[PDB]
Order: sequence, then structure tokens, then C-alpha cells
Amino acid sequence: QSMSIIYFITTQDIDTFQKKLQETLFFPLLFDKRYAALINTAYLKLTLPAECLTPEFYRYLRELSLQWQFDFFIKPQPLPANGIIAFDMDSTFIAEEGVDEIARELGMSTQITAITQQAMEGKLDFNASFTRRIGMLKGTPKAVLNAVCDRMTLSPGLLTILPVIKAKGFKTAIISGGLDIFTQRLKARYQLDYAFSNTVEIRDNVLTDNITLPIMNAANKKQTLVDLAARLNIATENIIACGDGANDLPMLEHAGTGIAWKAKPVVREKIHHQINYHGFELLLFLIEDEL
Ligand SMILES: [Cl-]
Ligand code: NA
Repeated sequence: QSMSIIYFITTQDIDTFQKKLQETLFFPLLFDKRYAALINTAYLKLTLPAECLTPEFYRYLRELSLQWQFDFFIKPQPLPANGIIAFDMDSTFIAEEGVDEIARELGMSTQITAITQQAMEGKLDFNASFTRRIGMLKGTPKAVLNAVCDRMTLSPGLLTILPVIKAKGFKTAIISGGLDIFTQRLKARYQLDYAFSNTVEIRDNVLTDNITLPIMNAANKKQTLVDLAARLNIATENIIACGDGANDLPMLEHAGTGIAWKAKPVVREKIHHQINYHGFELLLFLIEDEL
């Protein structure tokens, strides 16, 4: 137990990669090449003394993984189990940005992108970013929204990994600053256990600007995670959360195992579990002990 485990996943010939990585890396080093059939992924498993894993050692592994383009995971201890896995929606669970997609469907990509402009530049508050963009969409028919939702694409690996998450006794959640019409639809469409986001009322079949307060901002995404884990009696170390953006940091930093998915630079820097070059099939390494 004074041992640590790191899994490496790469498209490079695994023997070449092992060789190459021994030389660059340098106690006993145990390297075992293995194949996880369930996610059709051959990986390299390395066991090394826990002392070795240090902030300097992480930094270097990470930089190296970006130069040779591989993903890896430092096996958490303890491993999360019978817990929750929460996903942000936009650019995490789905590849797209829901509100941007609605905008483009409506000919308003410039207007909406501009509001995004002001908030990112720090000129505007994120809640006011959300309200403004929603305000621009007043009158959109339920059917346009549903159609937009229909053409959204699941992020890679989720079809494979979702049934496994369930088989491993985890609850799934979406927690997001997006629209409830999308969030609920995604939940029902994929059998997710929970789903929470902002709520914008739809009346007479068109989008209103009646937004449920308080708005689901970054701190509220965390708080929803906390409250859900409380309700389910789930310890923090058994909470996995995945996200790509700054409004995900509080939630990912709170989770026992926070995962940055193809994330923004500011997220890649605080969150050290990452998926950068493969899909969500890789969550296996954080929930299956027998690897
Ligand atoms: Cl949004
Ligand atoms: Na996101």
C-alpha cells in the first residue's frame, strides 16, 4: 500500500512506449501491459513507490504526456466506489454548446457570441451572461429547441462506459448551467439517474424569459453535488465529477476524483486527472479495481 499505480494509454506501440518511457523517467518499477476487454483498450500499468509521486513528478509526467500525446491516470486510493459520477453538460457530456447551437439555428451567433465576449473579457457577470443570452431567445418554439437537442452529439466513449458505471453501482448525474429542456431530455434519453440545471419556463409552447432563481452558477453546481451526495449518503472520496470549463472548477475541486475533459487551460492547471486524447471509456481506470 506504499505502492502507487499509474495507467498509461497511448496509440504508440506499447513496447516502444514502455522502452521510451523508462529511459526518459530513469525502488522497483513494475510494468505490466494489459488489455481491458470491456473498453477495448490495451494499456500499460506501472507500479512504483508512493514516495515517487510528487508534485514535481506529476508536472513532468503531464508535460510529457502532452508532448508525446498520451493519457494517463494515477490510480486514486482509495478507489471511488458505489458513488456518484456527475457530468457537466456542454462540451462535456455532449460535444456542443446548447445555447450557441440554438443561436446559430436562429441566425444570432454574432449577438450571442458577443455577450460571451463581454463575460470572458470580464466586462460582464456570468449570471448576466446567462440571463442576456436567454433573453435573446425569448419566443423560441419548443420544437426548434427539441430539434436542436436532437442533433446534439454524445461525447465519445459514454455509450460504452455508462452501462459499466451502472454495473459498478454508481449513480450518474448531469449538473450544468444550461437549459432544463436539454438537460432533462438528455437524462431521459440515456437513463441518467439525476439531472439538474437552470430552469427557463416554456409557456404556450415558446421559451419565456422566466428563469428560476437562484441561477445555477459555478458555486451552485458544487452545492448541488454536495446536496446530492448528502441525500444519497455518499462520501466525498466516492464522488467523481467531470467537466471542461472554469464554471466547473468548484464542482471538480470538491469531488474526490475530479476529471478535466479536454479542458480549458485554467482547468487543466488545477485538475490533475484528465482525459485529453481518448474518450470517456477511460473512466474505467477510476472505478474498476481489477486492472
Ligand atoms: Cl450556458
Ligand atoms: Na461545460
